[PDB]
Amino acid sequence: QENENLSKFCIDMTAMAREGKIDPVIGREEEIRRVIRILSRRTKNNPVLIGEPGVGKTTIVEGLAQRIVNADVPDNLAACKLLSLDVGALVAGSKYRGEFEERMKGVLKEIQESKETIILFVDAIHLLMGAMDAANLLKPMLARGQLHCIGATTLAEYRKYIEKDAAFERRFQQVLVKEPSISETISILRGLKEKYEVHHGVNIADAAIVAAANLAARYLTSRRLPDSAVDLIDEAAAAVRVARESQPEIIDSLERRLRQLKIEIHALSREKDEASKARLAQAKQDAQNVEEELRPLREKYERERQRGKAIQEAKMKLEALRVKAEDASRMGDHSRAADLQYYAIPEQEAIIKRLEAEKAAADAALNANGADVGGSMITDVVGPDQINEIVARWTGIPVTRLKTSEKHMEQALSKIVVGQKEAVQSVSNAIRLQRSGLSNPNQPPSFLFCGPSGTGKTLLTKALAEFLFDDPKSMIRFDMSEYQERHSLSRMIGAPPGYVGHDAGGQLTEALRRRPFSILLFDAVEKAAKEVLTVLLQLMDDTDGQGRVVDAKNCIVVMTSNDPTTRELVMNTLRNYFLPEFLNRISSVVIFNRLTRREIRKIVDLRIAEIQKRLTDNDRNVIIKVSEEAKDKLGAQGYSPVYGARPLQRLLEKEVLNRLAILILRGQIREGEVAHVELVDGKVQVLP
Amino acid sequence: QENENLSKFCIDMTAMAREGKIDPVIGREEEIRRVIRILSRRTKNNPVLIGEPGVGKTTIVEGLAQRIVNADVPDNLAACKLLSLDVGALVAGSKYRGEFEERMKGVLKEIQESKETIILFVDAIHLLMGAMDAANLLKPMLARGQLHCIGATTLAEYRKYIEKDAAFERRFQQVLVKEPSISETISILRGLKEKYEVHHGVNIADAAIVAAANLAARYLTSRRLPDSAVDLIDEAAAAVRV
Amino acid sequence: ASRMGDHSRAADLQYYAIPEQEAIIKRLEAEKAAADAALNANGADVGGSMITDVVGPDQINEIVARWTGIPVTRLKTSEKHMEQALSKIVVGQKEAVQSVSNAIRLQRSGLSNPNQPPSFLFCGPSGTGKTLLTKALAEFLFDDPKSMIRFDMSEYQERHSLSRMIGAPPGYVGHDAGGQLTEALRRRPFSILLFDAVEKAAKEVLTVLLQLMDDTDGQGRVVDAKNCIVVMTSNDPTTRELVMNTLRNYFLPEFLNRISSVVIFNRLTRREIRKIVDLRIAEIQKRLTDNDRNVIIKVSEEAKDKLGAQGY
Ligand SMILES: Nc1ncnc2c1ncn2[C@@H]1O[C@H](COP(=O)(O)OP(=O)(O)O)[C@@H](O)[C@H]1O
Ligand SMILES: Nc1ncnc2c1ncn2[C@@H]1O[C@H](COP(=O)(O)OP(=O)(O)O)[C@@H](O)[C@H]1O
Ligand SMILES: Nc1ncnc2c1ncn2[C@@H]1O[C@H](COP(=O)(O)OP(=O)(O)O)[C@@H](O)[C@H]1O
Ligand SMILES: Nc1ncnc2c1ncn2[C@@H]1O[C@H](COP(=O)(O)OP(=O)(O)O)[C@@H](O)[C@H]1O
Repeated sequence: QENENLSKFCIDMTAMAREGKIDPVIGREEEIRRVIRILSRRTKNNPVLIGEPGVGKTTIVEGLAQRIVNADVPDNLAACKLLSLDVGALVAGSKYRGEFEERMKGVLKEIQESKETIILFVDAIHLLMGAMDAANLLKPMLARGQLHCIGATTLAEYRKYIEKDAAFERRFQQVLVKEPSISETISILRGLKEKYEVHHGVNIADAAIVAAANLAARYLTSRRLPDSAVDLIDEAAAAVRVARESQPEIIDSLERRLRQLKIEIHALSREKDEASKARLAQAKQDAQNVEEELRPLREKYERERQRGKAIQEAKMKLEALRVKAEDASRMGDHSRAADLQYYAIPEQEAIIKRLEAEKAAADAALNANGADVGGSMITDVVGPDQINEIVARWTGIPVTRLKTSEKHMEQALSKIVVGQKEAVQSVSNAIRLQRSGLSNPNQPPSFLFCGPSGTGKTLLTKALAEFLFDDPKSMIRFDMSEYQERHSLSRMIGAPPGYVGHDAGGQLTEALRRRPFSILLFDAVEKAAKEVLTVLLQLMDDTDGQGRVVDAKNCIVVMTSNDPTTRELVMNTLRNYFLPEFLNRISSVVIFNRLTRREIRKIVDLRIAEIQKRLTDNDRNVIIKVSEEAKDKLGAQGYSPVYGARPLQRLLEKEVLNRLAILILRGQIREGEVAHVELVDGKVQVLP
Repeated sequence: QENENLSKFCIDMTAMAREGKIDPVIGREEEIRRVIRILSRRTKNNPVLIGEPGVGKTTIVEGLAQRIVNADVPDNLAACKLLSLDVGALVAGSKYRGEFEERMKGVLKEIQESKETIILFVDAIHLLMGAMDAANLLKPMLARGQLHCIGATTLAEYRKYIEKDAAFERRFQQVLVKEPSISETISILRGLKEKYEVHHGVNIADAAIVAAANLAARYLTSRRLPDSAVDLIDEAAAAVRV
Repeated sequence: ASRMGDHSRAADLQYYAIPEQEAIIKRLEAEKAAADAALNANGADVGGSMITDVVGPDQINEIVARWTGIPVTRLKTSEKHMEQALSKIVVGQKEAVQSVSNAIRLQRSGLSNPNQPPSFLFCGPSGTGKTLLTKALAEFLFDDPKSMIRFDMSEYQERHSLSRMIGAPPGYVGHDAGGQLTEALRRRPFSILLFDAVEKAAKEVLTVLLQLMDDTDGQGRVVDAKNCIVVMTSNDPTTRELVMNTLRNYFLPEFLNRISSVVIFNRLTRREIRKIVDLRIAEIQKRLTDNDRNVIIKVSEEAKDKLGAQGY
């Protein structure tokens, strides 16, 4: 009937469903079959697909309505119309008081009168009320009008605006969908590689995608897997188009000098002082040979390029095949079903002919490609490597860990963190239990990092954060004495049993998920009212079928506390603090070392080799030299058990550095002059 | 074909590109090359250039087609037409209910029917949905009409109106282009010193620009560095003429 | 000629074409001798110049000098040290100015440039100079005095009103709620930052201060940044230790070390107060000498001794 407020403000997700524009969502059979039976309840009969942006909670309804027009839907409301009310178009609606609800009330009778057997997907459903956007119109219409709809927005906004009254939850039961794994994406990414390779015109052999979605495993969870794998893979298909088709520069820059000198012979045939004749012969015959050489490739390669446009069309040809039979039987009108399909699908097989030649043609221009220094013609063959650069270019340092594990941690952790001989070892020895798969228990890799009040407890947390996962933003650093006792300790909210992040603010509750592959740390052992201390226990070592609740977390955890003798002292002074059960249920409790000479001396090398980086990374190049005589003033002042080793940096500035750049601005040490610093009384410089 | 709804409301950038009126964009090879590959995606295939006012994010669309009309572009949609849709040009003459969308409705089929391989960089693209300027016509168009466009508005206008729903992000991924520094300006003012010495009739030895772009370093970073510096330098080359 | 593929006029036009370039050097030989020799002829008596086509480091300087600020003072400084100005303008805080001077030269010089900006815990008596040192240096570490956004932390005392001030959330920058910080991170690039009441921190802004001072989109679809110099304020090392431990009742011990040097302000004495008495009459002569009339002002110590003690 009328489709106006439908059509101009919402799009039918059954249009591309009967048609086939929308990419065929393959798996997800868990949520698809359910929402059918949810939308068929008496109570809680409007499913809400709450989840992250990319999990497929629009793809869910995209594959939901797909198989509704084709085959599978109960003859109770089968092969009907589902329209996606995209409210982003009503967000920016006309101007005055309301002027959105009056346009909304138009959608209402449209759906109430024009064939009531109609479903509605709605994107970012919370905004219709919570926002100015008011959706007060549900109360009779969800009862009297009996509309059928599916929401799609993160439950974080379900916890905000979808629980206002009884009509809110009693009419919408929430359908949880959170994240597919590296093996769940690849499985669902197997079926949608069909649609995403053709819009680009590329053929990947196998290993770009496994390199892709498993690189999308740990890094671009910032924009997590199911829409970052397809974002990433679009670029890997989009990488080669500008590569194979751009007629490689090895050819294109070669011909600009040729036409420079060759076409010059044309007009140079006019009578001038005949110092021109020599340039004719020199530009005729030196440019005549090079003519013969570029003539084969720029055609026979562009003949391979000719097959490329021919095959992309040769494939997009087959697109019309599947859309025909689906509608041939959709209405049950086989008057055109059989007669149209018989002719030839082997347009598929009428095209290998182009492939037989081109296959020998991709690498034979490479076969011909070698005469001098080594240029590379990238053709359509994007591979395990071809994806690695996109990670390398966009996300982080170039391919170092990508190609390391594809085709041991101790030496790296210790050439960066010099102390704690067995501690790094014990951490490494306990970390290989979890990430390898040897034994996977309920608890994450828990550590009670206890040591002297400073010099390395959180420091070992940084060195492994780069190597148990990658990012340094995956550490939320805190001190337990920021929220000393019960009240301010109850302010920090990590994971309440029923609600996660409802009302009160914590850097933990949803920040559990803000850093998935991450470390966690809190530094003040003595600040615990022994209830947060225990809800820690039931979250480390210890969900909705229809219970209507959610909670989870998994990462690595290292608890911090500001020759086993003093251990038992701590163990029993931690008996004066903790429960005996607690001290065994985390892990082998691990201990940090004190400050000595040999460890302090190499960190002096680590702060002058660092001060050389911030010297070498800028413009000027000034060479730095320091002997033991100046070193022994700060070396003893450096290891400071009463405060820590952070005073190394403070008095490095207050003693070392401020007497350094002064001589650059005074004129004693220039950029080519060497700076020596000796200590007799006040550690002054010299240049002997 | 017909150029009315195009020409009287928008300017085809790629005109001067063939000619050389548009000043040659020098560096920025990072942002120029990508939007090609962005506009070639399946998902997030319409670049939105969020950045600061003057640093050079229309040169980017100017140097894109430049090295496209001269030499370099894959044979997939090469040396085609990009037009600068100035929505300020749709403001005049539109008074009644709409009177803008009907002038939009003219731009739509003009680009969908007359040689579909056509891109449009659009200035302050946020205004077409954010502003009574409405670009609600996307929903069939970015899907059925499959247009090729590049937005330009400071991320303040992306954070306002370019995040309404998924079609905003799933079709527009934002291309950050922020600011070429004093040695990047000298680098970007290196390549654009050719064009700016003749319109004024001046010969600078070296030290006007390094003193200027490094004096606009700290003071006229107010409005921005490379376009208060290339403004400033137009004052210093225009200084001598009088 | 090659833009389509028809080279019917490509070469024929270019062959005899290019020599115009070399036709303009003949003219140049003369004109070069003509630009500054007309300058050579200009001198017989006093008072006059020739300005020719030669726009230069100076020729731009006036545009800076005329347009942007006071005339050419800092432009020609480096062309052919901070204490005397800072101290002849801000008379107290002997080592504080120095310690500020000693810690500021780490960043803007390039000797060592860490993730954190030149952070300062500007702490001193609750008044008489806390924000005062901030103005004199802002004019010399960068240029504008509008590059100072002043606020008070007890204007937004505790958590809720503290959550109103939005400085830099992890994903969105300045999206919905109003704060004088989020995009004001970018409003003042060459700038100072300061807030005076540390104790109004619920220890979440304090650490997102820390995690933003001490620490963006490849494909993550997110943005955040800020960088300037920062000076943090709090309303014979004895009482220092008191602070360092009374700051334990407030801050985290880690926090008190991640700011490079904690720096201290001095009290009010006679010699520091008496030169500021001279600095308010040397200004009152400026606002006397800057207008039309000329009235000379003289006051003895006896009148000064009423307000001198009432002054500090
Ligand atoms: N069953 C499925 N089969 C194939 N692809 C799927 C499936 N479910 C989800 N997807 C993927 O989800 C992506 C789109 O995510 P989207 O629908 O925007 O998520 P959401 O609706 O949660 O924001 C597509 O790139 C598609 O590859
Ligand atoms: N193993 C180590 N190697 C080098 N430097 C260290 C080491 N442990 C601590 N530091 C120094 O300690 C400072 C930070 O103190 P930290 O050890 O992080 O205290 P906490 O771990 O209690 O937060 C850093 O500046 C760093 O130079
Ligand atoms: N890659 C580049 N090539 C040439 N000029 C540039 C480049 N980047 C910045 N510029 C400078 O920025 C100036 C104007 O920037 P424009 O491109 O008009 O920016 P916006 O629209 O952000 O205001 C140009 O005149 C040029 O002087
Ligand atoms: N070293 C100084 N030199 C000059 N004036 C000073 C100095 N210290 C304090 N003052 C005086 O302090 C007043 C400003 O107080 P201020 O210290 O800025 O308060 P707050 O730091 O709480 O903002 C000015 O009127 C000025 O006369």
